[PDB]
Amino acid sequence: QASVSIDAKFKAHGKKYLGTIGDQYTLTKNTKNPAIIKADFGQLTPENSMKWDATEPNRGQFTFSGSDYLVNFAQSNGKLIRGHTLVWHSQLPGWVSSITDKNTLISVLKNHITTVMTRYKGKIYAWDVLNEIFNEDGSLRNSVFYNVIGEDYVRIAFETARSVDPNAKLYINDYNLDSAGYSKVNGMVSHVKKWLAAGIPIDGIGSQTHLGAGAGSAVAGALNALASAGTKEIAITELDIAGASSTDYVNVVNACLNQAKCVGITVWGVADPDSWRSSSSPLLFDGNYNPKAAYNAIANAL
Ligand SMILES: O[C@@H]1[C@@H](O)[C@H](O[C@@H]2CO[C@@H](O[C@@H]3CO[C@@H](O)[C@H](O)[C@H]3O)[C@H](O)[C@H]2O)OC[C@H]1O
Repeated sequence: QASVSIDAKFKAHGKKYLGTIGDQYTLTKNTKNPAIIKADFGQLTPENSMKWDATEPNRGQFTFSGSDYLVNFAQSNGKLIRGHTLVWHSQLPGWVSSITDKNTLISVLKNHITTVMTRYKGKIYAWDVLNEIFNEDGSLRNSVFYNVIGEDYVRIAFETARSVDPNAKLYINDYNLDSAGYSKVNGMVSHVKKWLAAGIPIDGIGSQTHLGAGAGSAVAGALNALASAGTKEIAITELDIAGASSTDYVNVVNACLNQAKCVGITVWGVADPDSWRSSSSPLLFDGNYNPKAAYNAIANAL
């Protein structure tokens, strides 16, 4: 645990949180990891336990052991929770992707959303209802949901989420929304504008922000461009930067800090060894679970 909590300093600027991720393994693999989460971060996103493959492995048969643990740990330690993720083409069981009947897929989609959200009703700050539904050019990704149901799946997912838990902020999450003018950014903005005008309950846009070295400075503009979609809020949901330079990290923190709609930042992991991009040392804590330079840089910028 770093003596200075970046979550605390971020919150002092009016932001809701500066969080990270977790699940049973990383929360128990050693003493430093859970200790860092409790001391320096104010929000948690389950790294894998709430995804479709881990929650409904067989049609109508749910497995909530992992998700229960993450939710319980967060709730037991005053950490906000971002549910992740309800509808996604990746980490999706074969039984779902093989469905070809529209009404059958809609029923399945609604039952999944309903069961997962009802189990944690009122405990979730934000749900990534839809994840990565756009192609790089801004068009809609041809996942089984898009192919079988069509564009109406967007409305169905959000409306169902809204009715099941009206207390949760409903998000559409995606990666590569990292610089203004990028095709995917333009596609995210125009579609959301349309969906909001049609009455679809989309509360926020989540920008994963998985960056390469030097890409930090373009994030501010990307967030400004996303703010034009018209959602109530936006958030950096899965931050990690190859090389973890202070310049990059401070640039990203300031990007959110200086944009009114940005409610928080979630770093995709605590320490480098546990990163899904470990070879690039993209996180705030090192192999010894000690604060890296970027962590201190972030603290001193706040
Ligand atoms: O068997 C499981 C592994 O296959 C799985 O690997 C994870 C893959 O997802 C990563 O989280 C995503 C990163 O990219 C984004 O676009 C998604 O929205 C995130 O959810 C995660 O970090 C990897 O660990 O997880 C481990 C096993 O459960």
